[PDB]
Amino acid sequence: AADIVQMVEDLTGKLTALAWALFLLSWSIGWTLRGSPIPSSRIKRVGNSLIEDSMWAALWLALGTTVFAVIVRLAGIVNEVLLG
Amino acid sequence: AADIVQMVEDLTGKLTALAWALFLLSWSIGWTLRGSPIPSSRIKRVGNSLIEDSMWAALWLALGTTVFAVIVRLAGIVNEVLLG
Amino acid sequence: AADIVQMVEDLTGKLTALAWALFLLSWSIGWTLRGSPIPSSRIKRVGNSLIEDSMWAALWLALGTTVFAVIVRLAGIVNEVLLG
Ligand SMILES: CC(C)CCC[C@@H](C)CCC[C@H](C)CCC[C@@H](C)CCC[C@@H](C)CCOC[C@@H](COP(=O)(O)O)OC[C@@H](C)CCC[C@H](C)CCC[C@H](C)CCC[C@@H](C)CCCC(C)C
Ligand SMILES: CC(C)CCC[C@@H](C)CCC[C@H](C)CCC[C@@H](C)CCC[C@@H](C)CCOC[C@@H](COP(=O)(O)O)OC[C@@H](C)CCC[C@H](C)CCC[C@H](C)CCC[C@@H](C)CCCC(C)C
Ligand SMILES: CC(C)CCC[C@@H](C)CCC[C@H](C)CCC[C@H](C)CCC[C@@H](C)CO[C@@H](COCC[C@H](C)CCC[C@@H](C)CCC[C@@H](C)CCC[C@@H](C)CCCC(C)C)COP(=O)(O)O
Ligand SMILES: CC(C)CCC[C@@H](C)CCC[C@H](C)CCC[C@H](C)CCC[C@@H](C)CO[C@@H](COCC[C@H](C)CCC[C@@H](C)CCC[C@@H](C)CCC[C@@H](C)CCCC(C)C)COP(=O)(O)O
Ligand SMILES: CC(C)CCC[C@@H](C)CCC[C@H](C)CCC[C@H](C)CCC[C@@H](C)CO[C@@H](COCC[C@H](C)CCC[C@@H](C)CCC[C@@H](C)CCC[C@@H](C)CCCC(C)C)COP(=O)(O)O
Ligand SMILES: CC(C)CCC[C@@H](C)CCC[C@H](C)CCC[C@H](C)CCC[C@@H](C)CO[C@@H](COCC[C@H](C)CCC[C@@H](C)CCC[C@@H](C)CCC[C@@H](C)CCCC(C)C)COP(=O)(O)O
Repeated sequence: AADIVQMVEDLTGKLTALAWALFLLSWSIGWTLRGSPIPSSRIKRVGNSLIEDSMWAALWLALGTTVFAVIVRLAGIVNEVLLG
Repeated sequence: AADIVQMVEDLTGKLTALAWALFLLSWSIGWTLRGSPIPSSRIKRVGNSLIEDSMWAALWLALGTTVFAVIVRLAGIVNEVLLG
Repeated sequence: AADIVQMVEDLTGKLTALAWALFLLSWSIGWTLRGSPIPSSRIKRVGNSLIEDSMWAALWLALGTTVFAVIVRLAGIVNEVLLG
């Protein structure tokens, strides 16, 4: 009943730690591709996409941890509006 | 007679708690897939679908808790219209 | 659970060492192309792009190591703002 929620939360915590590690790894890979001697352009594009997505997701993770409470508040507001 | 309704409501409550936990887990999985070093596109698509469905359902759950009262009100209105 | 994070961090460390080495190599290649007897202009342009990207990435690597903590702080601030 509740142990299932507890184990789901533990899984989410471990996944979040791994996600921070992987985000840093992706940032490093992107900025390493961008500075290498290879003068290609496709690889610069790949590095840019990597670092940009890394920053984006790293921001949005904790923001989503907040987003769900925000959505609950919006549900409360619309319920109070429609039903007095 | 009434204990059956009570146990159904308890089941719904436990399920709702588990559902919030799983929604947060899905959000984390999606945003982890989106920021990983893998430069594939299918996986970015999967992550986008995950996070979008997560937000959608997280909104619609409590909204539905309201939706059923809204539907009852609509039934009352149409009954009052058709039968004076 | 945690050994996976540890090995990801070790991979990032090795990659960072290699990245510093490659940045120095790219700087050397660029400044060697720029001073060679060849009077072409396209090659001067290539050397300029190489040395500029090298300096840029060499700066941004450690800065990003800080950027992720900065983003976490911004997430904390916006969470505190939206939810009292
Ligand atoms: C990769 C990812 C998929 C996994 C990651 C995370 C993993 C690590 C966790 C694994 C999660 C697992 C697969 C799903 C959870 C199990 C569900 C069925 C819980 C239902 C809620 C549950 C707490 C209710 C408690 O039962 C009431 C008990 C009293 O117990 P108590 O008083 O505490 O002693 O009543 C006794 C019996 C005799 C009552 C019989 C009624 C019967 C049980 C009704 C069925 C309930 C419902 C119809 C099931 C539907 C749930 C699914 C739609 C959700 C599945 C999500 C899935 C995609 C992961
Ligand atoms: C090039 C680059 C791609 C690589 C560079 C770096 C490389 C060198 C590292 C390689 C990284 C590898 C490929 C991905 C990591 C593995 C993931 C699945 C970890 C999930 C998190 C994990 C710690 C949780 C721990 O499990 C809980 C255990 C208890 O264990 P314990 O208590 O410690 O004994 O529960 C027992 C079972 C029976 C529970 C069953 C539930 C089941 C496990 C749920 C699935 C979990 C989740 C849905 C997986 C989704 C994760 C992916 C979206 C992320 C992949 C990123 C990828 C692009 C690299
Ligand atoms: C697609 C990638 C995955 C390819 C990856 C390949 C890589 C893994 C292979 C490892 C290193 C390779 C040996 C690189 C070979 C580079 C060739 C000269 C091909 C040039 C590419 C074509 C399309 C040109 O398109 C780009 C223009 O630059 C010109 C490149 C410098 C301007 C040359 C340098 C100019 C002269 C001085 C070179 C001297 C010749 C030999 C003595 C040097 C060794 C030759 C050689 C053994 C090593 C090459 C070391 C590189 C870093 C200089 C932009 O083109 P664009 O932006 O698209 O418009
Ligand atoms: C479908 C997925 C489930 C596949 C998952 C596989 C994954 C679980 C396996 C783990 C890691 C793999 C070893 C990834 C291997 C990547 C190959 C180079 C295949 C490229 C994919 C094909 C279709 C290209 O399509 C995409 C273009 O990017 C180019 C990728 C970079 C631009 C390369 C990097 C370029 C050069 C510098 C690489 C240097 C070679 C070795 C020294 C590095 C190690 C090689 C290697 C051991 C690890 C690869 C680390 C990745 C993150 C860089 C877009 O293609 P598209 O968007 O579709 O148009
Ligand atoms: C499915 C719907 C029913 C979902 C409805 C949810 C809704 C009822 C909830 C109410 C408001 C929510 C709090 C929205 C949260 C938005 C998240 C950032 C998720 C982004 C969605 C993912 C898939 C991205 O996919 C789309 C790309 O845009 C990026 C969005 C802007 C570009 C961000 C804005 C960028 C930065 C500056 C935001 C700053 C962060 C906080 C300080 C702001 C508050 C955060 C927050 C509390 C409110 C969000 C206010 C929105 C209107 C900006 C296209 O993706 P696609 O077109 O598919 O390829
Ligand atoms: C695109 C590159 C990858 C090409 C790389 C080629 C390279 C790997 C080949 C190795 C060395 C070559 C033998 C270079 C040959 C240079 C030719 C004279 C072509 C001139 C280029 C055209 C477009 C002119 O455009 C540029 C103007 O300068 C004029 C060059 C000096 C001003 C000449 C020197 C003038 C007189 C005194 C030369 C005497 C002739 C022979 C006795 C000398 C040996 C000839 C020869 C065997 C070696 C050349 C040694 C170079 C470093 C001087 C700017 O033009 P721009 O800036 O664009 O407006």
